[PDB]
Amino acid sequence: QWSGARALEALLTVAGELRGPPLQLDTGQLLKIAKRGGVTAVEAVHAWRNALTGAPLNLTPEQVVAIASHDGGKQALETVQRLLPVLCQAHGLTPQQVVAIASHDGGKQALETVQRLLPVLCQAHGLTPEQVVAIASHDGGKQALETVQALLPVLCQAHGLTPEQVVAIASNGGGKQALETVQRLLPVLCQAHGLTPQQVVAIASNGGGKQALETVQRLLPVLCQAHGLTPQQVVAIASNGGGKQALETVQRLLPVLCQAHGLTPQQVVAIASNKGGKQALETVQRLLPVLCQAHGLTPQQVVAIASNGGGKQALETVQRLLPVLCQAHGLTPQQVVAIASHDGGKQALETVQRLLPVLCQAHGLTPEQVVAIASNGGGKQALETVQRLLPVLCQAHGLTPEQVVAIASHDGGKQALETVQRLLPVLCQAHGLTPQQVVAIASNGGGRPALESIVAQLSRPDPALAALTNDHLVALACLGGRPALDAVKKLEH
DNA sequence: TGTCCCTTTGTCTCTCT
DNA sequence: AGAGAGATAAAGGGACA
Repeated sequence: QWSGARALEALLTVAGELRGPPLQLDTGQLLKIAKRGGVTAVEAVHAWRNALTGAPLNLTPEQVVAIASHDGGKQALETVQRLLPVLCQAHGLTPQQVVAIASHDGGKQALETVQRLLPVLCQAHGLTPEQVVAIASHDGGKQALETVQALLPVLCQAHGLTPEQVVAIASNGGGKQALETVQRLLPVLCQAHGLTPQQVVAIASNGGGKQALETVQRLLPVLCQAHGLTPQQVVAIASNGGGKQALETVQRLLPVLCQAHGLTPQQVVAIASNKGGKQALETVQRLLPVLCQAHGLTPQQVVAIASNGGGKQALETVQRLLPVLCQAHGLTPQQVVAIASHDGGKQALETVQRLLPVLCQAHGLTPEQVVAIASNGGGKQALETVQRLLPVLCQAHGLTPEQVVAIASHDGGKQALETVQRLLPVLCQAHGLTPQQVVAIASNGGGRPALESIVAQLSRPDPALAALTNDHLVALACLGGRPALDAVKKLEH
């Protein structure tokens, strides 16, 4: 008999139980824990279900699931019930910060290292607890924290990095490797190739930071001679998430894409310059002719779709959905391209296919409005949030559908919609902003934190901003969101 | 296997002008 | 507004006890 059977059965017995109180998990959550934390994590969740749920710790099931669903999840759960009160009461962290540190493979190691090293990192090395938490909150967090403790001086003094730069490099999975590689390659990349430390930090500050730095060292000469690529272009390919894989793929596919399809090197660099850039390039090589036949999509339109994170996913999804969306839903090919040409284009496209009928029919939006909401990063999230929140926003808060669509139609649309739902009443009733002013603040990228900054100034006024009327603060918030408010405070004093 | 650490890819959100 | 940057996450491999 297949040896995995007894454990699978154990897994399923314990799982079915967790569907009960006090966690009541769903198949999705159960699968998630089983898939990364394994049977051991599922059993640990059950055994610890009562101790995590309410007082003392009072963790939500989502938080329990977030902690359990990683390699060593059982170890992280044990450690969180032990160290959460310590970290909150002895170092002044929030439960949310503790849970963030915990929710990665080896979370136990991260938690224990934060407990051990936070004081020396803050006192002796000058970091804030926020910076320590960010460093800790990735797989290998323990290694990154220990490497920051060891290398912070040499990186700032011998190599000229700011502590902020060191923190940014550390704050990725594989942070220890990136830090060590920067220490070794910074003078090589700067002195031999004329890169600024800023460009080096930009290359290093991503997962696979080590790999991207070594690949830039190895490939920069070859790429900047034989392929007429500029150093700026190579840095961009390396620093945008594509890392080592994107660089090696550009070396392979630049001449193929240029010669065979007439793409420009600028176009190839743009396709390369994202997470999964390698995947995007190879998919363009494969799919451009299939999409561009019959005067179908133009090359330019294909390049636009490809030129985002997950470009490969967007491309393949366009190929799948272009005909059904255009025919069955009446969208233009142009509109499909629009929807597809953002990070997560696949998700947005699939969500439009699914929700365009319902938003139009059940909520009285136009297809144009659905497309407008869909055509931003996180479009899927904004579409599903419009579906959920249109009746409460309109019926209870008095907003028009047009205003809801406008809030929804930016990156972070979901966040802006939820925040308006949350804060409209205190902003309007308690502080006399008009709904129109609230909608104006929220109808930009960064809508949510702009609203929260405003609410904060009205609820605990900082004298630094007290010379501005609500109307002026509203104008400021619309102009430049939370950062503009923060910037103005700095100006005051 | 369980746990830890690293790398790649994909998705979402905010900033910066 | 559209590029750049960072946050959050899934999932696979190396390593080792």
